[PDB]
Amino acid sequence: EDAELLVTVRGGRLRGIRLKTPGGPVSAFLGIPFAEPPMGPRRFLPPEPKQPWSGVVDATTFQSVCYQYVDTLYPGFEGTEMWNPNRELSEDCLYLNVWTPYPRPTSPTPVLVWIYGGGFYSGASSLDVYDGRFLVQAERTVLVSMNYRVGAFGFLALPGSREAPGNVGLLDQRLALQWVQENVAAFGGDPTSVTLFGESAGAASVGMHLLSPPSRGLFHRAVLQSGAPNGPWATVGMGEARRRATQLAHLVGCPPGNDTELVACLRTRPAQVLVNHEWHVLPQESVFRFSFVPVVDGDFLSDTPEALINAGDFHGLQVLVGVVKDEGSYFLVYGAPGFSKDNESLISRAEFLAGVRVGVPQVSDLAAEAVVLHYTDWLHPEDPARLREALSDVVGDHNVVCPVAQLAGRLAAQGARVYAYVFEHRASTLSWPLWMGVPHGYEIEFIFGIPLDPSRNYTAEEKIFAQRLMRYWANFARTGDPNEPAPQWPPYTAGAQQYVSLDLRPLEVRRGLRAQACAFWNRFLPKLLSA
Amino acid sequence: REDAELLVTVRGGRLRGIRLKTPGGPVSAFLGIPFAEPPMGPRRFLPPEPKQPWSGVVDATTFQSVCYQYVDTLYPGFEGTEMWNPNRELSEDCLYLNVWTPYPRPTSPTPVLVWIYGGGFYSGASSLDVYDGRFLVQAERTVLVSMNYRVGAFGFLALPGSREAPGNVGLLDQRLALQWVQENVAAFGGDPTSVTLFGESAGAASVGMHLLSPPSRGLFHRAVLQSGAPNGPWATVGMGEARRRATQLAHLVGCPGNDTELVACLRTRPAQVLVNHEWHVLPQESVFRFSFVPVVDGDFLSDTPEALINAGDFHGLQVLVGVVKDEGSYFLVYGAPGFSKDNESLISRAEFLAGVRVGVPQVSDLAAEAVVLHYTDWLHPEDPARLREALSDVVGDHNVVCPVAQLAGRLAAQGARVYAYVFEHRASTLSWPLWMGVPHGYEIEFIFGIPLDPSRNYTAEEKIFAQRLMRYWANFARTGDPNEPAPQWPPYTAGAQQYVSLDLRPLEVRRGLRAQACAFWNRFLPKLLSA
Ligand SMILES: *[C@@H]1O[C@H](CO[C@@H]2O[C@@H](C)[C@@H](O)[C@@H](O)[C@@H]2O)[C@@H](O[C@@H]2O[C@H](CO)[C@@H](O)[C@H](O)[C@H]2NC(C)=O)[C@H](O)[C@H]1NC(C)=O
Repeated sequence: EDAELLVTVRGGRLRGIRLKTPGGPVSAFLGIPFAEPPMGPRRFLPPEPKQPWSGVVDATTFQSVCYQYVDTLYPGFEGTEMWNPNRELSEDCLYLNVWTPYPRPTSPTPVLVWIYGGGFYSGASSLDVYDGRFLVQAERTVLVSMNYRVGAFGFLALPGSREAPGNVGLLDQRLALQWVQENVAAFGGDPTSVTLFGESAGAASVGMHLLSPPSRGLFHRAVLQSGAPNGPWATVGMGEARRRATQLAHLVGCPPGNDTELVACLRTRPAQVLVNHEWHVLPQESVFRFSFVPVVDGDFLSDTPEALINAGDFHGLQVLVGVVKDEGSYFLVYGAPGFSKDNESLISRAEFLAGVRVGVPQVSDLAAEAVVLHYTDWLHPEDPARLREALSDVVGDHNVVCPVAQLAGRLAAQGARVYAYVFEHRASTLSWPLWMGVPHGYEIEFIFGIPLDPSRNYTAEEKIFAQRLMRYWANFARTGDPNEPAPQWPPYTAGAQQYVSLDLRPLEVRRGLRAQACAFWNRFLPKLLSA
Repeated sequence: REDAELLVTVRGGRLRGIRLKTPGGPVSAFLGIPFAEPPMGPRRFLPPEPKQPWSGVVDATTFQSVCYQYVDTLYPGFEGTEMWNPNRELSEDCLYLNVWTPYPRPTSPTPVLVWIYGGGFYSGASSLDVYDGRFLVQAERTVLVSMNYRVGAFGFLALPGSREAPGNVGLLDQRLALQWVQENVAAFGGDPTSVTLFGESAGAASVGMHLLSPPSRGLFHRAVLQSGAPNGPWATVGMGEARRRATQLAHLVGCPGNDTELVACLRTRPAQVLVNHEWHVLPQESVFRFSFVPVVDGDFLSDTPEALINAGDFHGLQVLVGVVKDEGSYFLVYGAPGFSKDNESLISRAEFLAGVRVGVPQVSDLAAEAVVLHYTDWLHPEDPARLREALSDVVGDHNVVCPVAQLAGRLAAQGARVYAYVFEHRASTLSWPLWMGVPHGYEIEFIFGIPLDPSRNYTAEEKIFAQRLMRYWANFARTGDPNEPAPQWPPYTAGAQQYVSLDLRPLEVRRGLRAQACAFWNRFLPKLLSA
């Protein structure tokens, strides 16, 4: 019997599994229950702590994926399937996973906590590309990842109601963070050194924990990859959340008014029925918009993330933030006219103008005209390749780059130490077409050291690159500074705006996260919308 | 006795001119030909009356008086400003024109160039040394005409709808002079079926207004617009604002209700008293705005120049347009905070933001914020040299470059053959400081061949350059094409947007009259001002 794989946590005993890596073994504890199953009458409600159990929980395999929409845009295509659920769907999904070195550390080891993305409508801690074994072996951290409710189950909100308060998927994350505080030392992890990191909606979640005081005491640093809580997609107002929740009820045959009866009827529906109507509550056809996201109702978030990012004192915070080179390209094939992964997507000017309304939904004609002004090359107004690149820039700037740049500049100007990057390496194995460049999400496999898997086809240079990135991230987790005793990564400041490029070449320091474009999204466009 | 070449009979009667010496040979000049009854006393503010015939011989042997006008005192005794100030006595008795012709007079009908001076509709005179027609006539063997027209209140005070002060009478002075050319120029050897108007700044705006006014349009065949356009935001005024300014002027000088009585009171005021109060009627502190300018009242202009340009059919028309390299710089020392000819004018960010409101007067705060967004380099938001250059661009783009580009693009798209230039040579004799670059107005001396004056010190290279520009201009007047019957000058079109640089080097073809900036001024900002 291997005592290294036996752990007692507060709720009882666990049995883990020893895994192989090219660098040697790691200990894994997969599918640890951290909440009571949010089933039946507990659907839409805040999570409750898992009650203690007798016997030994088998923690040798991933647990179920929280109920979510499954992408069918390109069936069987690797570029989309790698994000789809790779376990059975269930509402009984509140489990988390712990990877540690083997044998288990006997000195407090720094902890990384991963929060997956997926637009708050999808995602799972069990995805191959989030496999924690390489990071834990190479950099000797403890890695934790949790499942949290997505879609209606995590973020349907009738604000003011007790039956569907909203943001319970964020409380799922919070409960997992409290679980880490109480139990991670039993695995050799150090609860006084917890670094959150996440990508896209996971990065937005990280930012929301930064801005919510009950979460702030549960971790010490933050990494936001390709996402930010002030993204135009990351939160919804109370009025629009109520309208969406009420339209969902109508689409699945539930009354009307009274929130108690509405939620009671929703609780009688099979989970898949709610999933099947999720996208139809959005106000218009769009890309980069999701139906059920965090709601600003004064509780988890006392104000908009934007407002909270402006009012906060962030002295004592270190954050690592960044984007990929081509944030918008992946999102365009989900509704922008004329786009497809299977051709060059050389759109016409008419398609470009239509795409602006799809990629910047729910703004006035005047605001759309302002976008067209800034993103048109008026010496080549109709060039298809430039139009393709421009609309990719519109979607990536508006949704990712400029929200990240605003967060970075405000935090730095208000006392945080900020490191910024742009990830510029296109994986040799990438299945998406060349015109998409370095698409959203394709730095994750390098951060997690997936190239080290000998059963994959990465190059020798890409494995060295992966090791470099794992070292940056773990250096930051350990000290708040990614650098080592080699060209240096300088902090990002509101004035100098310095960031580094991450690719196969040594670090290159550059200035400005799309400064001209982001001045339009962050400084001028808000004035236009309110006047 | 008499030189037959210097005696000419026109409708009013007989004239006697002078034989002018030029470096290349003799020229005949008829200076100070009366073309209207003097607009004195009861005739102030009224449309021009045609000159009544006379017996005997009128000596047209020297320039007549400058129309009463403000005299610039910003830099007393400074060549760069004094060269534009009156060089003859001021008088309301000023409606005279000038004819230069080859000596001896042409045997066969000769193309006519008609010059309209600028000066913002508040100043200017056909007698300025820089408008000396003798070198053009001798070098290129055309007939050159220039006229004086009323400026300031005497030319453009308007109480719209009134009989006493209808407005635009300064434009009718120009028109009457063009009718005089049609009826009389053949007696000097000129060809009334080949008349090319050219003008600079307000003179270019005037040329464009004649293009857009049917009664003027039949009086000429081509047009040259140098650094000005009738759709400039300074070049016309609405009926209500013209009335407000005229009423304000009257109130400031003691007058008085019935437009008849108020104009009667204004007529009793000494001319200098009106001039002394002219700048006080502007609604705010500004640069590049002038109190009394053409009014859009449905008569001379049946609609705004913009609407007429957009609705016009311009087949059969050839036009030559252009700008100098630094249109804005000269205007900034007349009120932009921090600007001076006598220092480097390296302004702060605060002075830049203040300067935007001075250079873009009477727009909403949102409009001003849009200007700030477009002209700020957000990687160098506070760099003095960049801010100085940016404000120059603001004032130049808004008032000159973008109105000219809109005119050129719309005329080219609607059937006209357009040629475009940017003038990029800074004269070796220029007295303005180096930071002003190639300022507004400083192509004129080269177009008129002033470097060929023996008493001036231009370089030999500048004389060759002057000769080449005279050749372009006269080629265009003769044929509608500046090219020689050799780098070629391609027509300007709305798509390719080709223009040539004019400097000491051979012609260089470029694309875009500040296309990215002018898309903001010409396409987006009007939408913002509406909504
Ligand atoms: C550059 O000069 C401007 C203009 O000031 C005038 O010209 C100067 C060269 C100098 O001779 C001054 O005495 C003149 O008044 C300066 O802007 C002016 O600054 C003064 C005093 O600070 C102020 O009273 C005026 O209102 C300012 N005028 C304007 C148009 O803003 C400017 O400070 C000089 N820049 C420097 C010093 O580099």
